[PDB]
Amino acid sequence: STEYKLVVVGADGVGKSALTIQLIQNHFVDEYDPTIEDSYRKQVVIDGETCLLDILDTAGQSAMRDQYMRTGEGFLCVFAINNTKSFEDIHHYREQIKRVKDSEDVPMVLVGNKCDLPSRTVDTKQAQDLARSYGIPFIETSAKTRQGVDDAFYTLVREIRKHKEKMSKDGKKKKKK
Ligand SMILES: Nc1nc2c(ncn2[C@@H]2O[C@H](COP(=O)(O)OP(=O)(O)O)[C@@H](O)[C@H]2O)c(=O)[nH]1
Ligand SMILES: c1ccc2[nH]cnc2c1
Ligand SMILES: [Mg+2]
Repeated sequence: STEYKLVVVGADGVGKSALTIQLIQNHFVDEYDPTIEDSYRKQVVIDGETCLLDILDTAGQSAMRDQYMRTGEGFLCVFAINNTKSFEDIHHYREQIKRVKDSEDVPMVLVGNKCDLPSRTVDTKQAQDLARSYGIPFIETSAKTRQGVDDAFYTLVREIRKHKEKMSKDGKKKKKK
């Protein structure tokens, strides 16, 4: 019943596509194609509610980017736990989102992907601390094993819901419930 526009963002090679394909098709693509942008739809029930997920799997870091950022209601901000630059990139994606959507309050979830790998270069604590600073959830995932995949996406839907209710009551000006 309720539709949610989700946008998966992050540096090339962090597993944005693999995560999305795991959610939709339930298999791991060890393959690759970092250039194209796919979108997928999925009907799921979350907390007893029927959700239509419309997910954009981005490719890159323009007059295409701005539109999809305006369209998106929530953002899955993905880095890979063995890719320091991709973790650092999160700051820049967040700033870009807040600017395009002209808001300090945008539903987001921080996702640390590839947690199946050894010798991570980005510690769980540093990612947890960042998420705490932003006031957003942090979820660790492996698109390879499928661990945390549903949780990441469902958590983002829950964040969007909380924002919806927060907006109606706002901080001041109007109030509601
Ligand atoms: N070990 C491991 N490899 C992954 C994971 N997610 C993606 N990959 C691999 O990382 C490479 C890039 O993944 P891809 O989905 O194309 O990244 P994208 O550019 O962010 O969309 C591919 O070879 C994937 O098979 C993961 O969770 N664990
Ligand atoms: C943003 C979010 C989801 C989308 N699905 C198709 N285009 C999109 C843009
Ligand atoms: Mg991709």
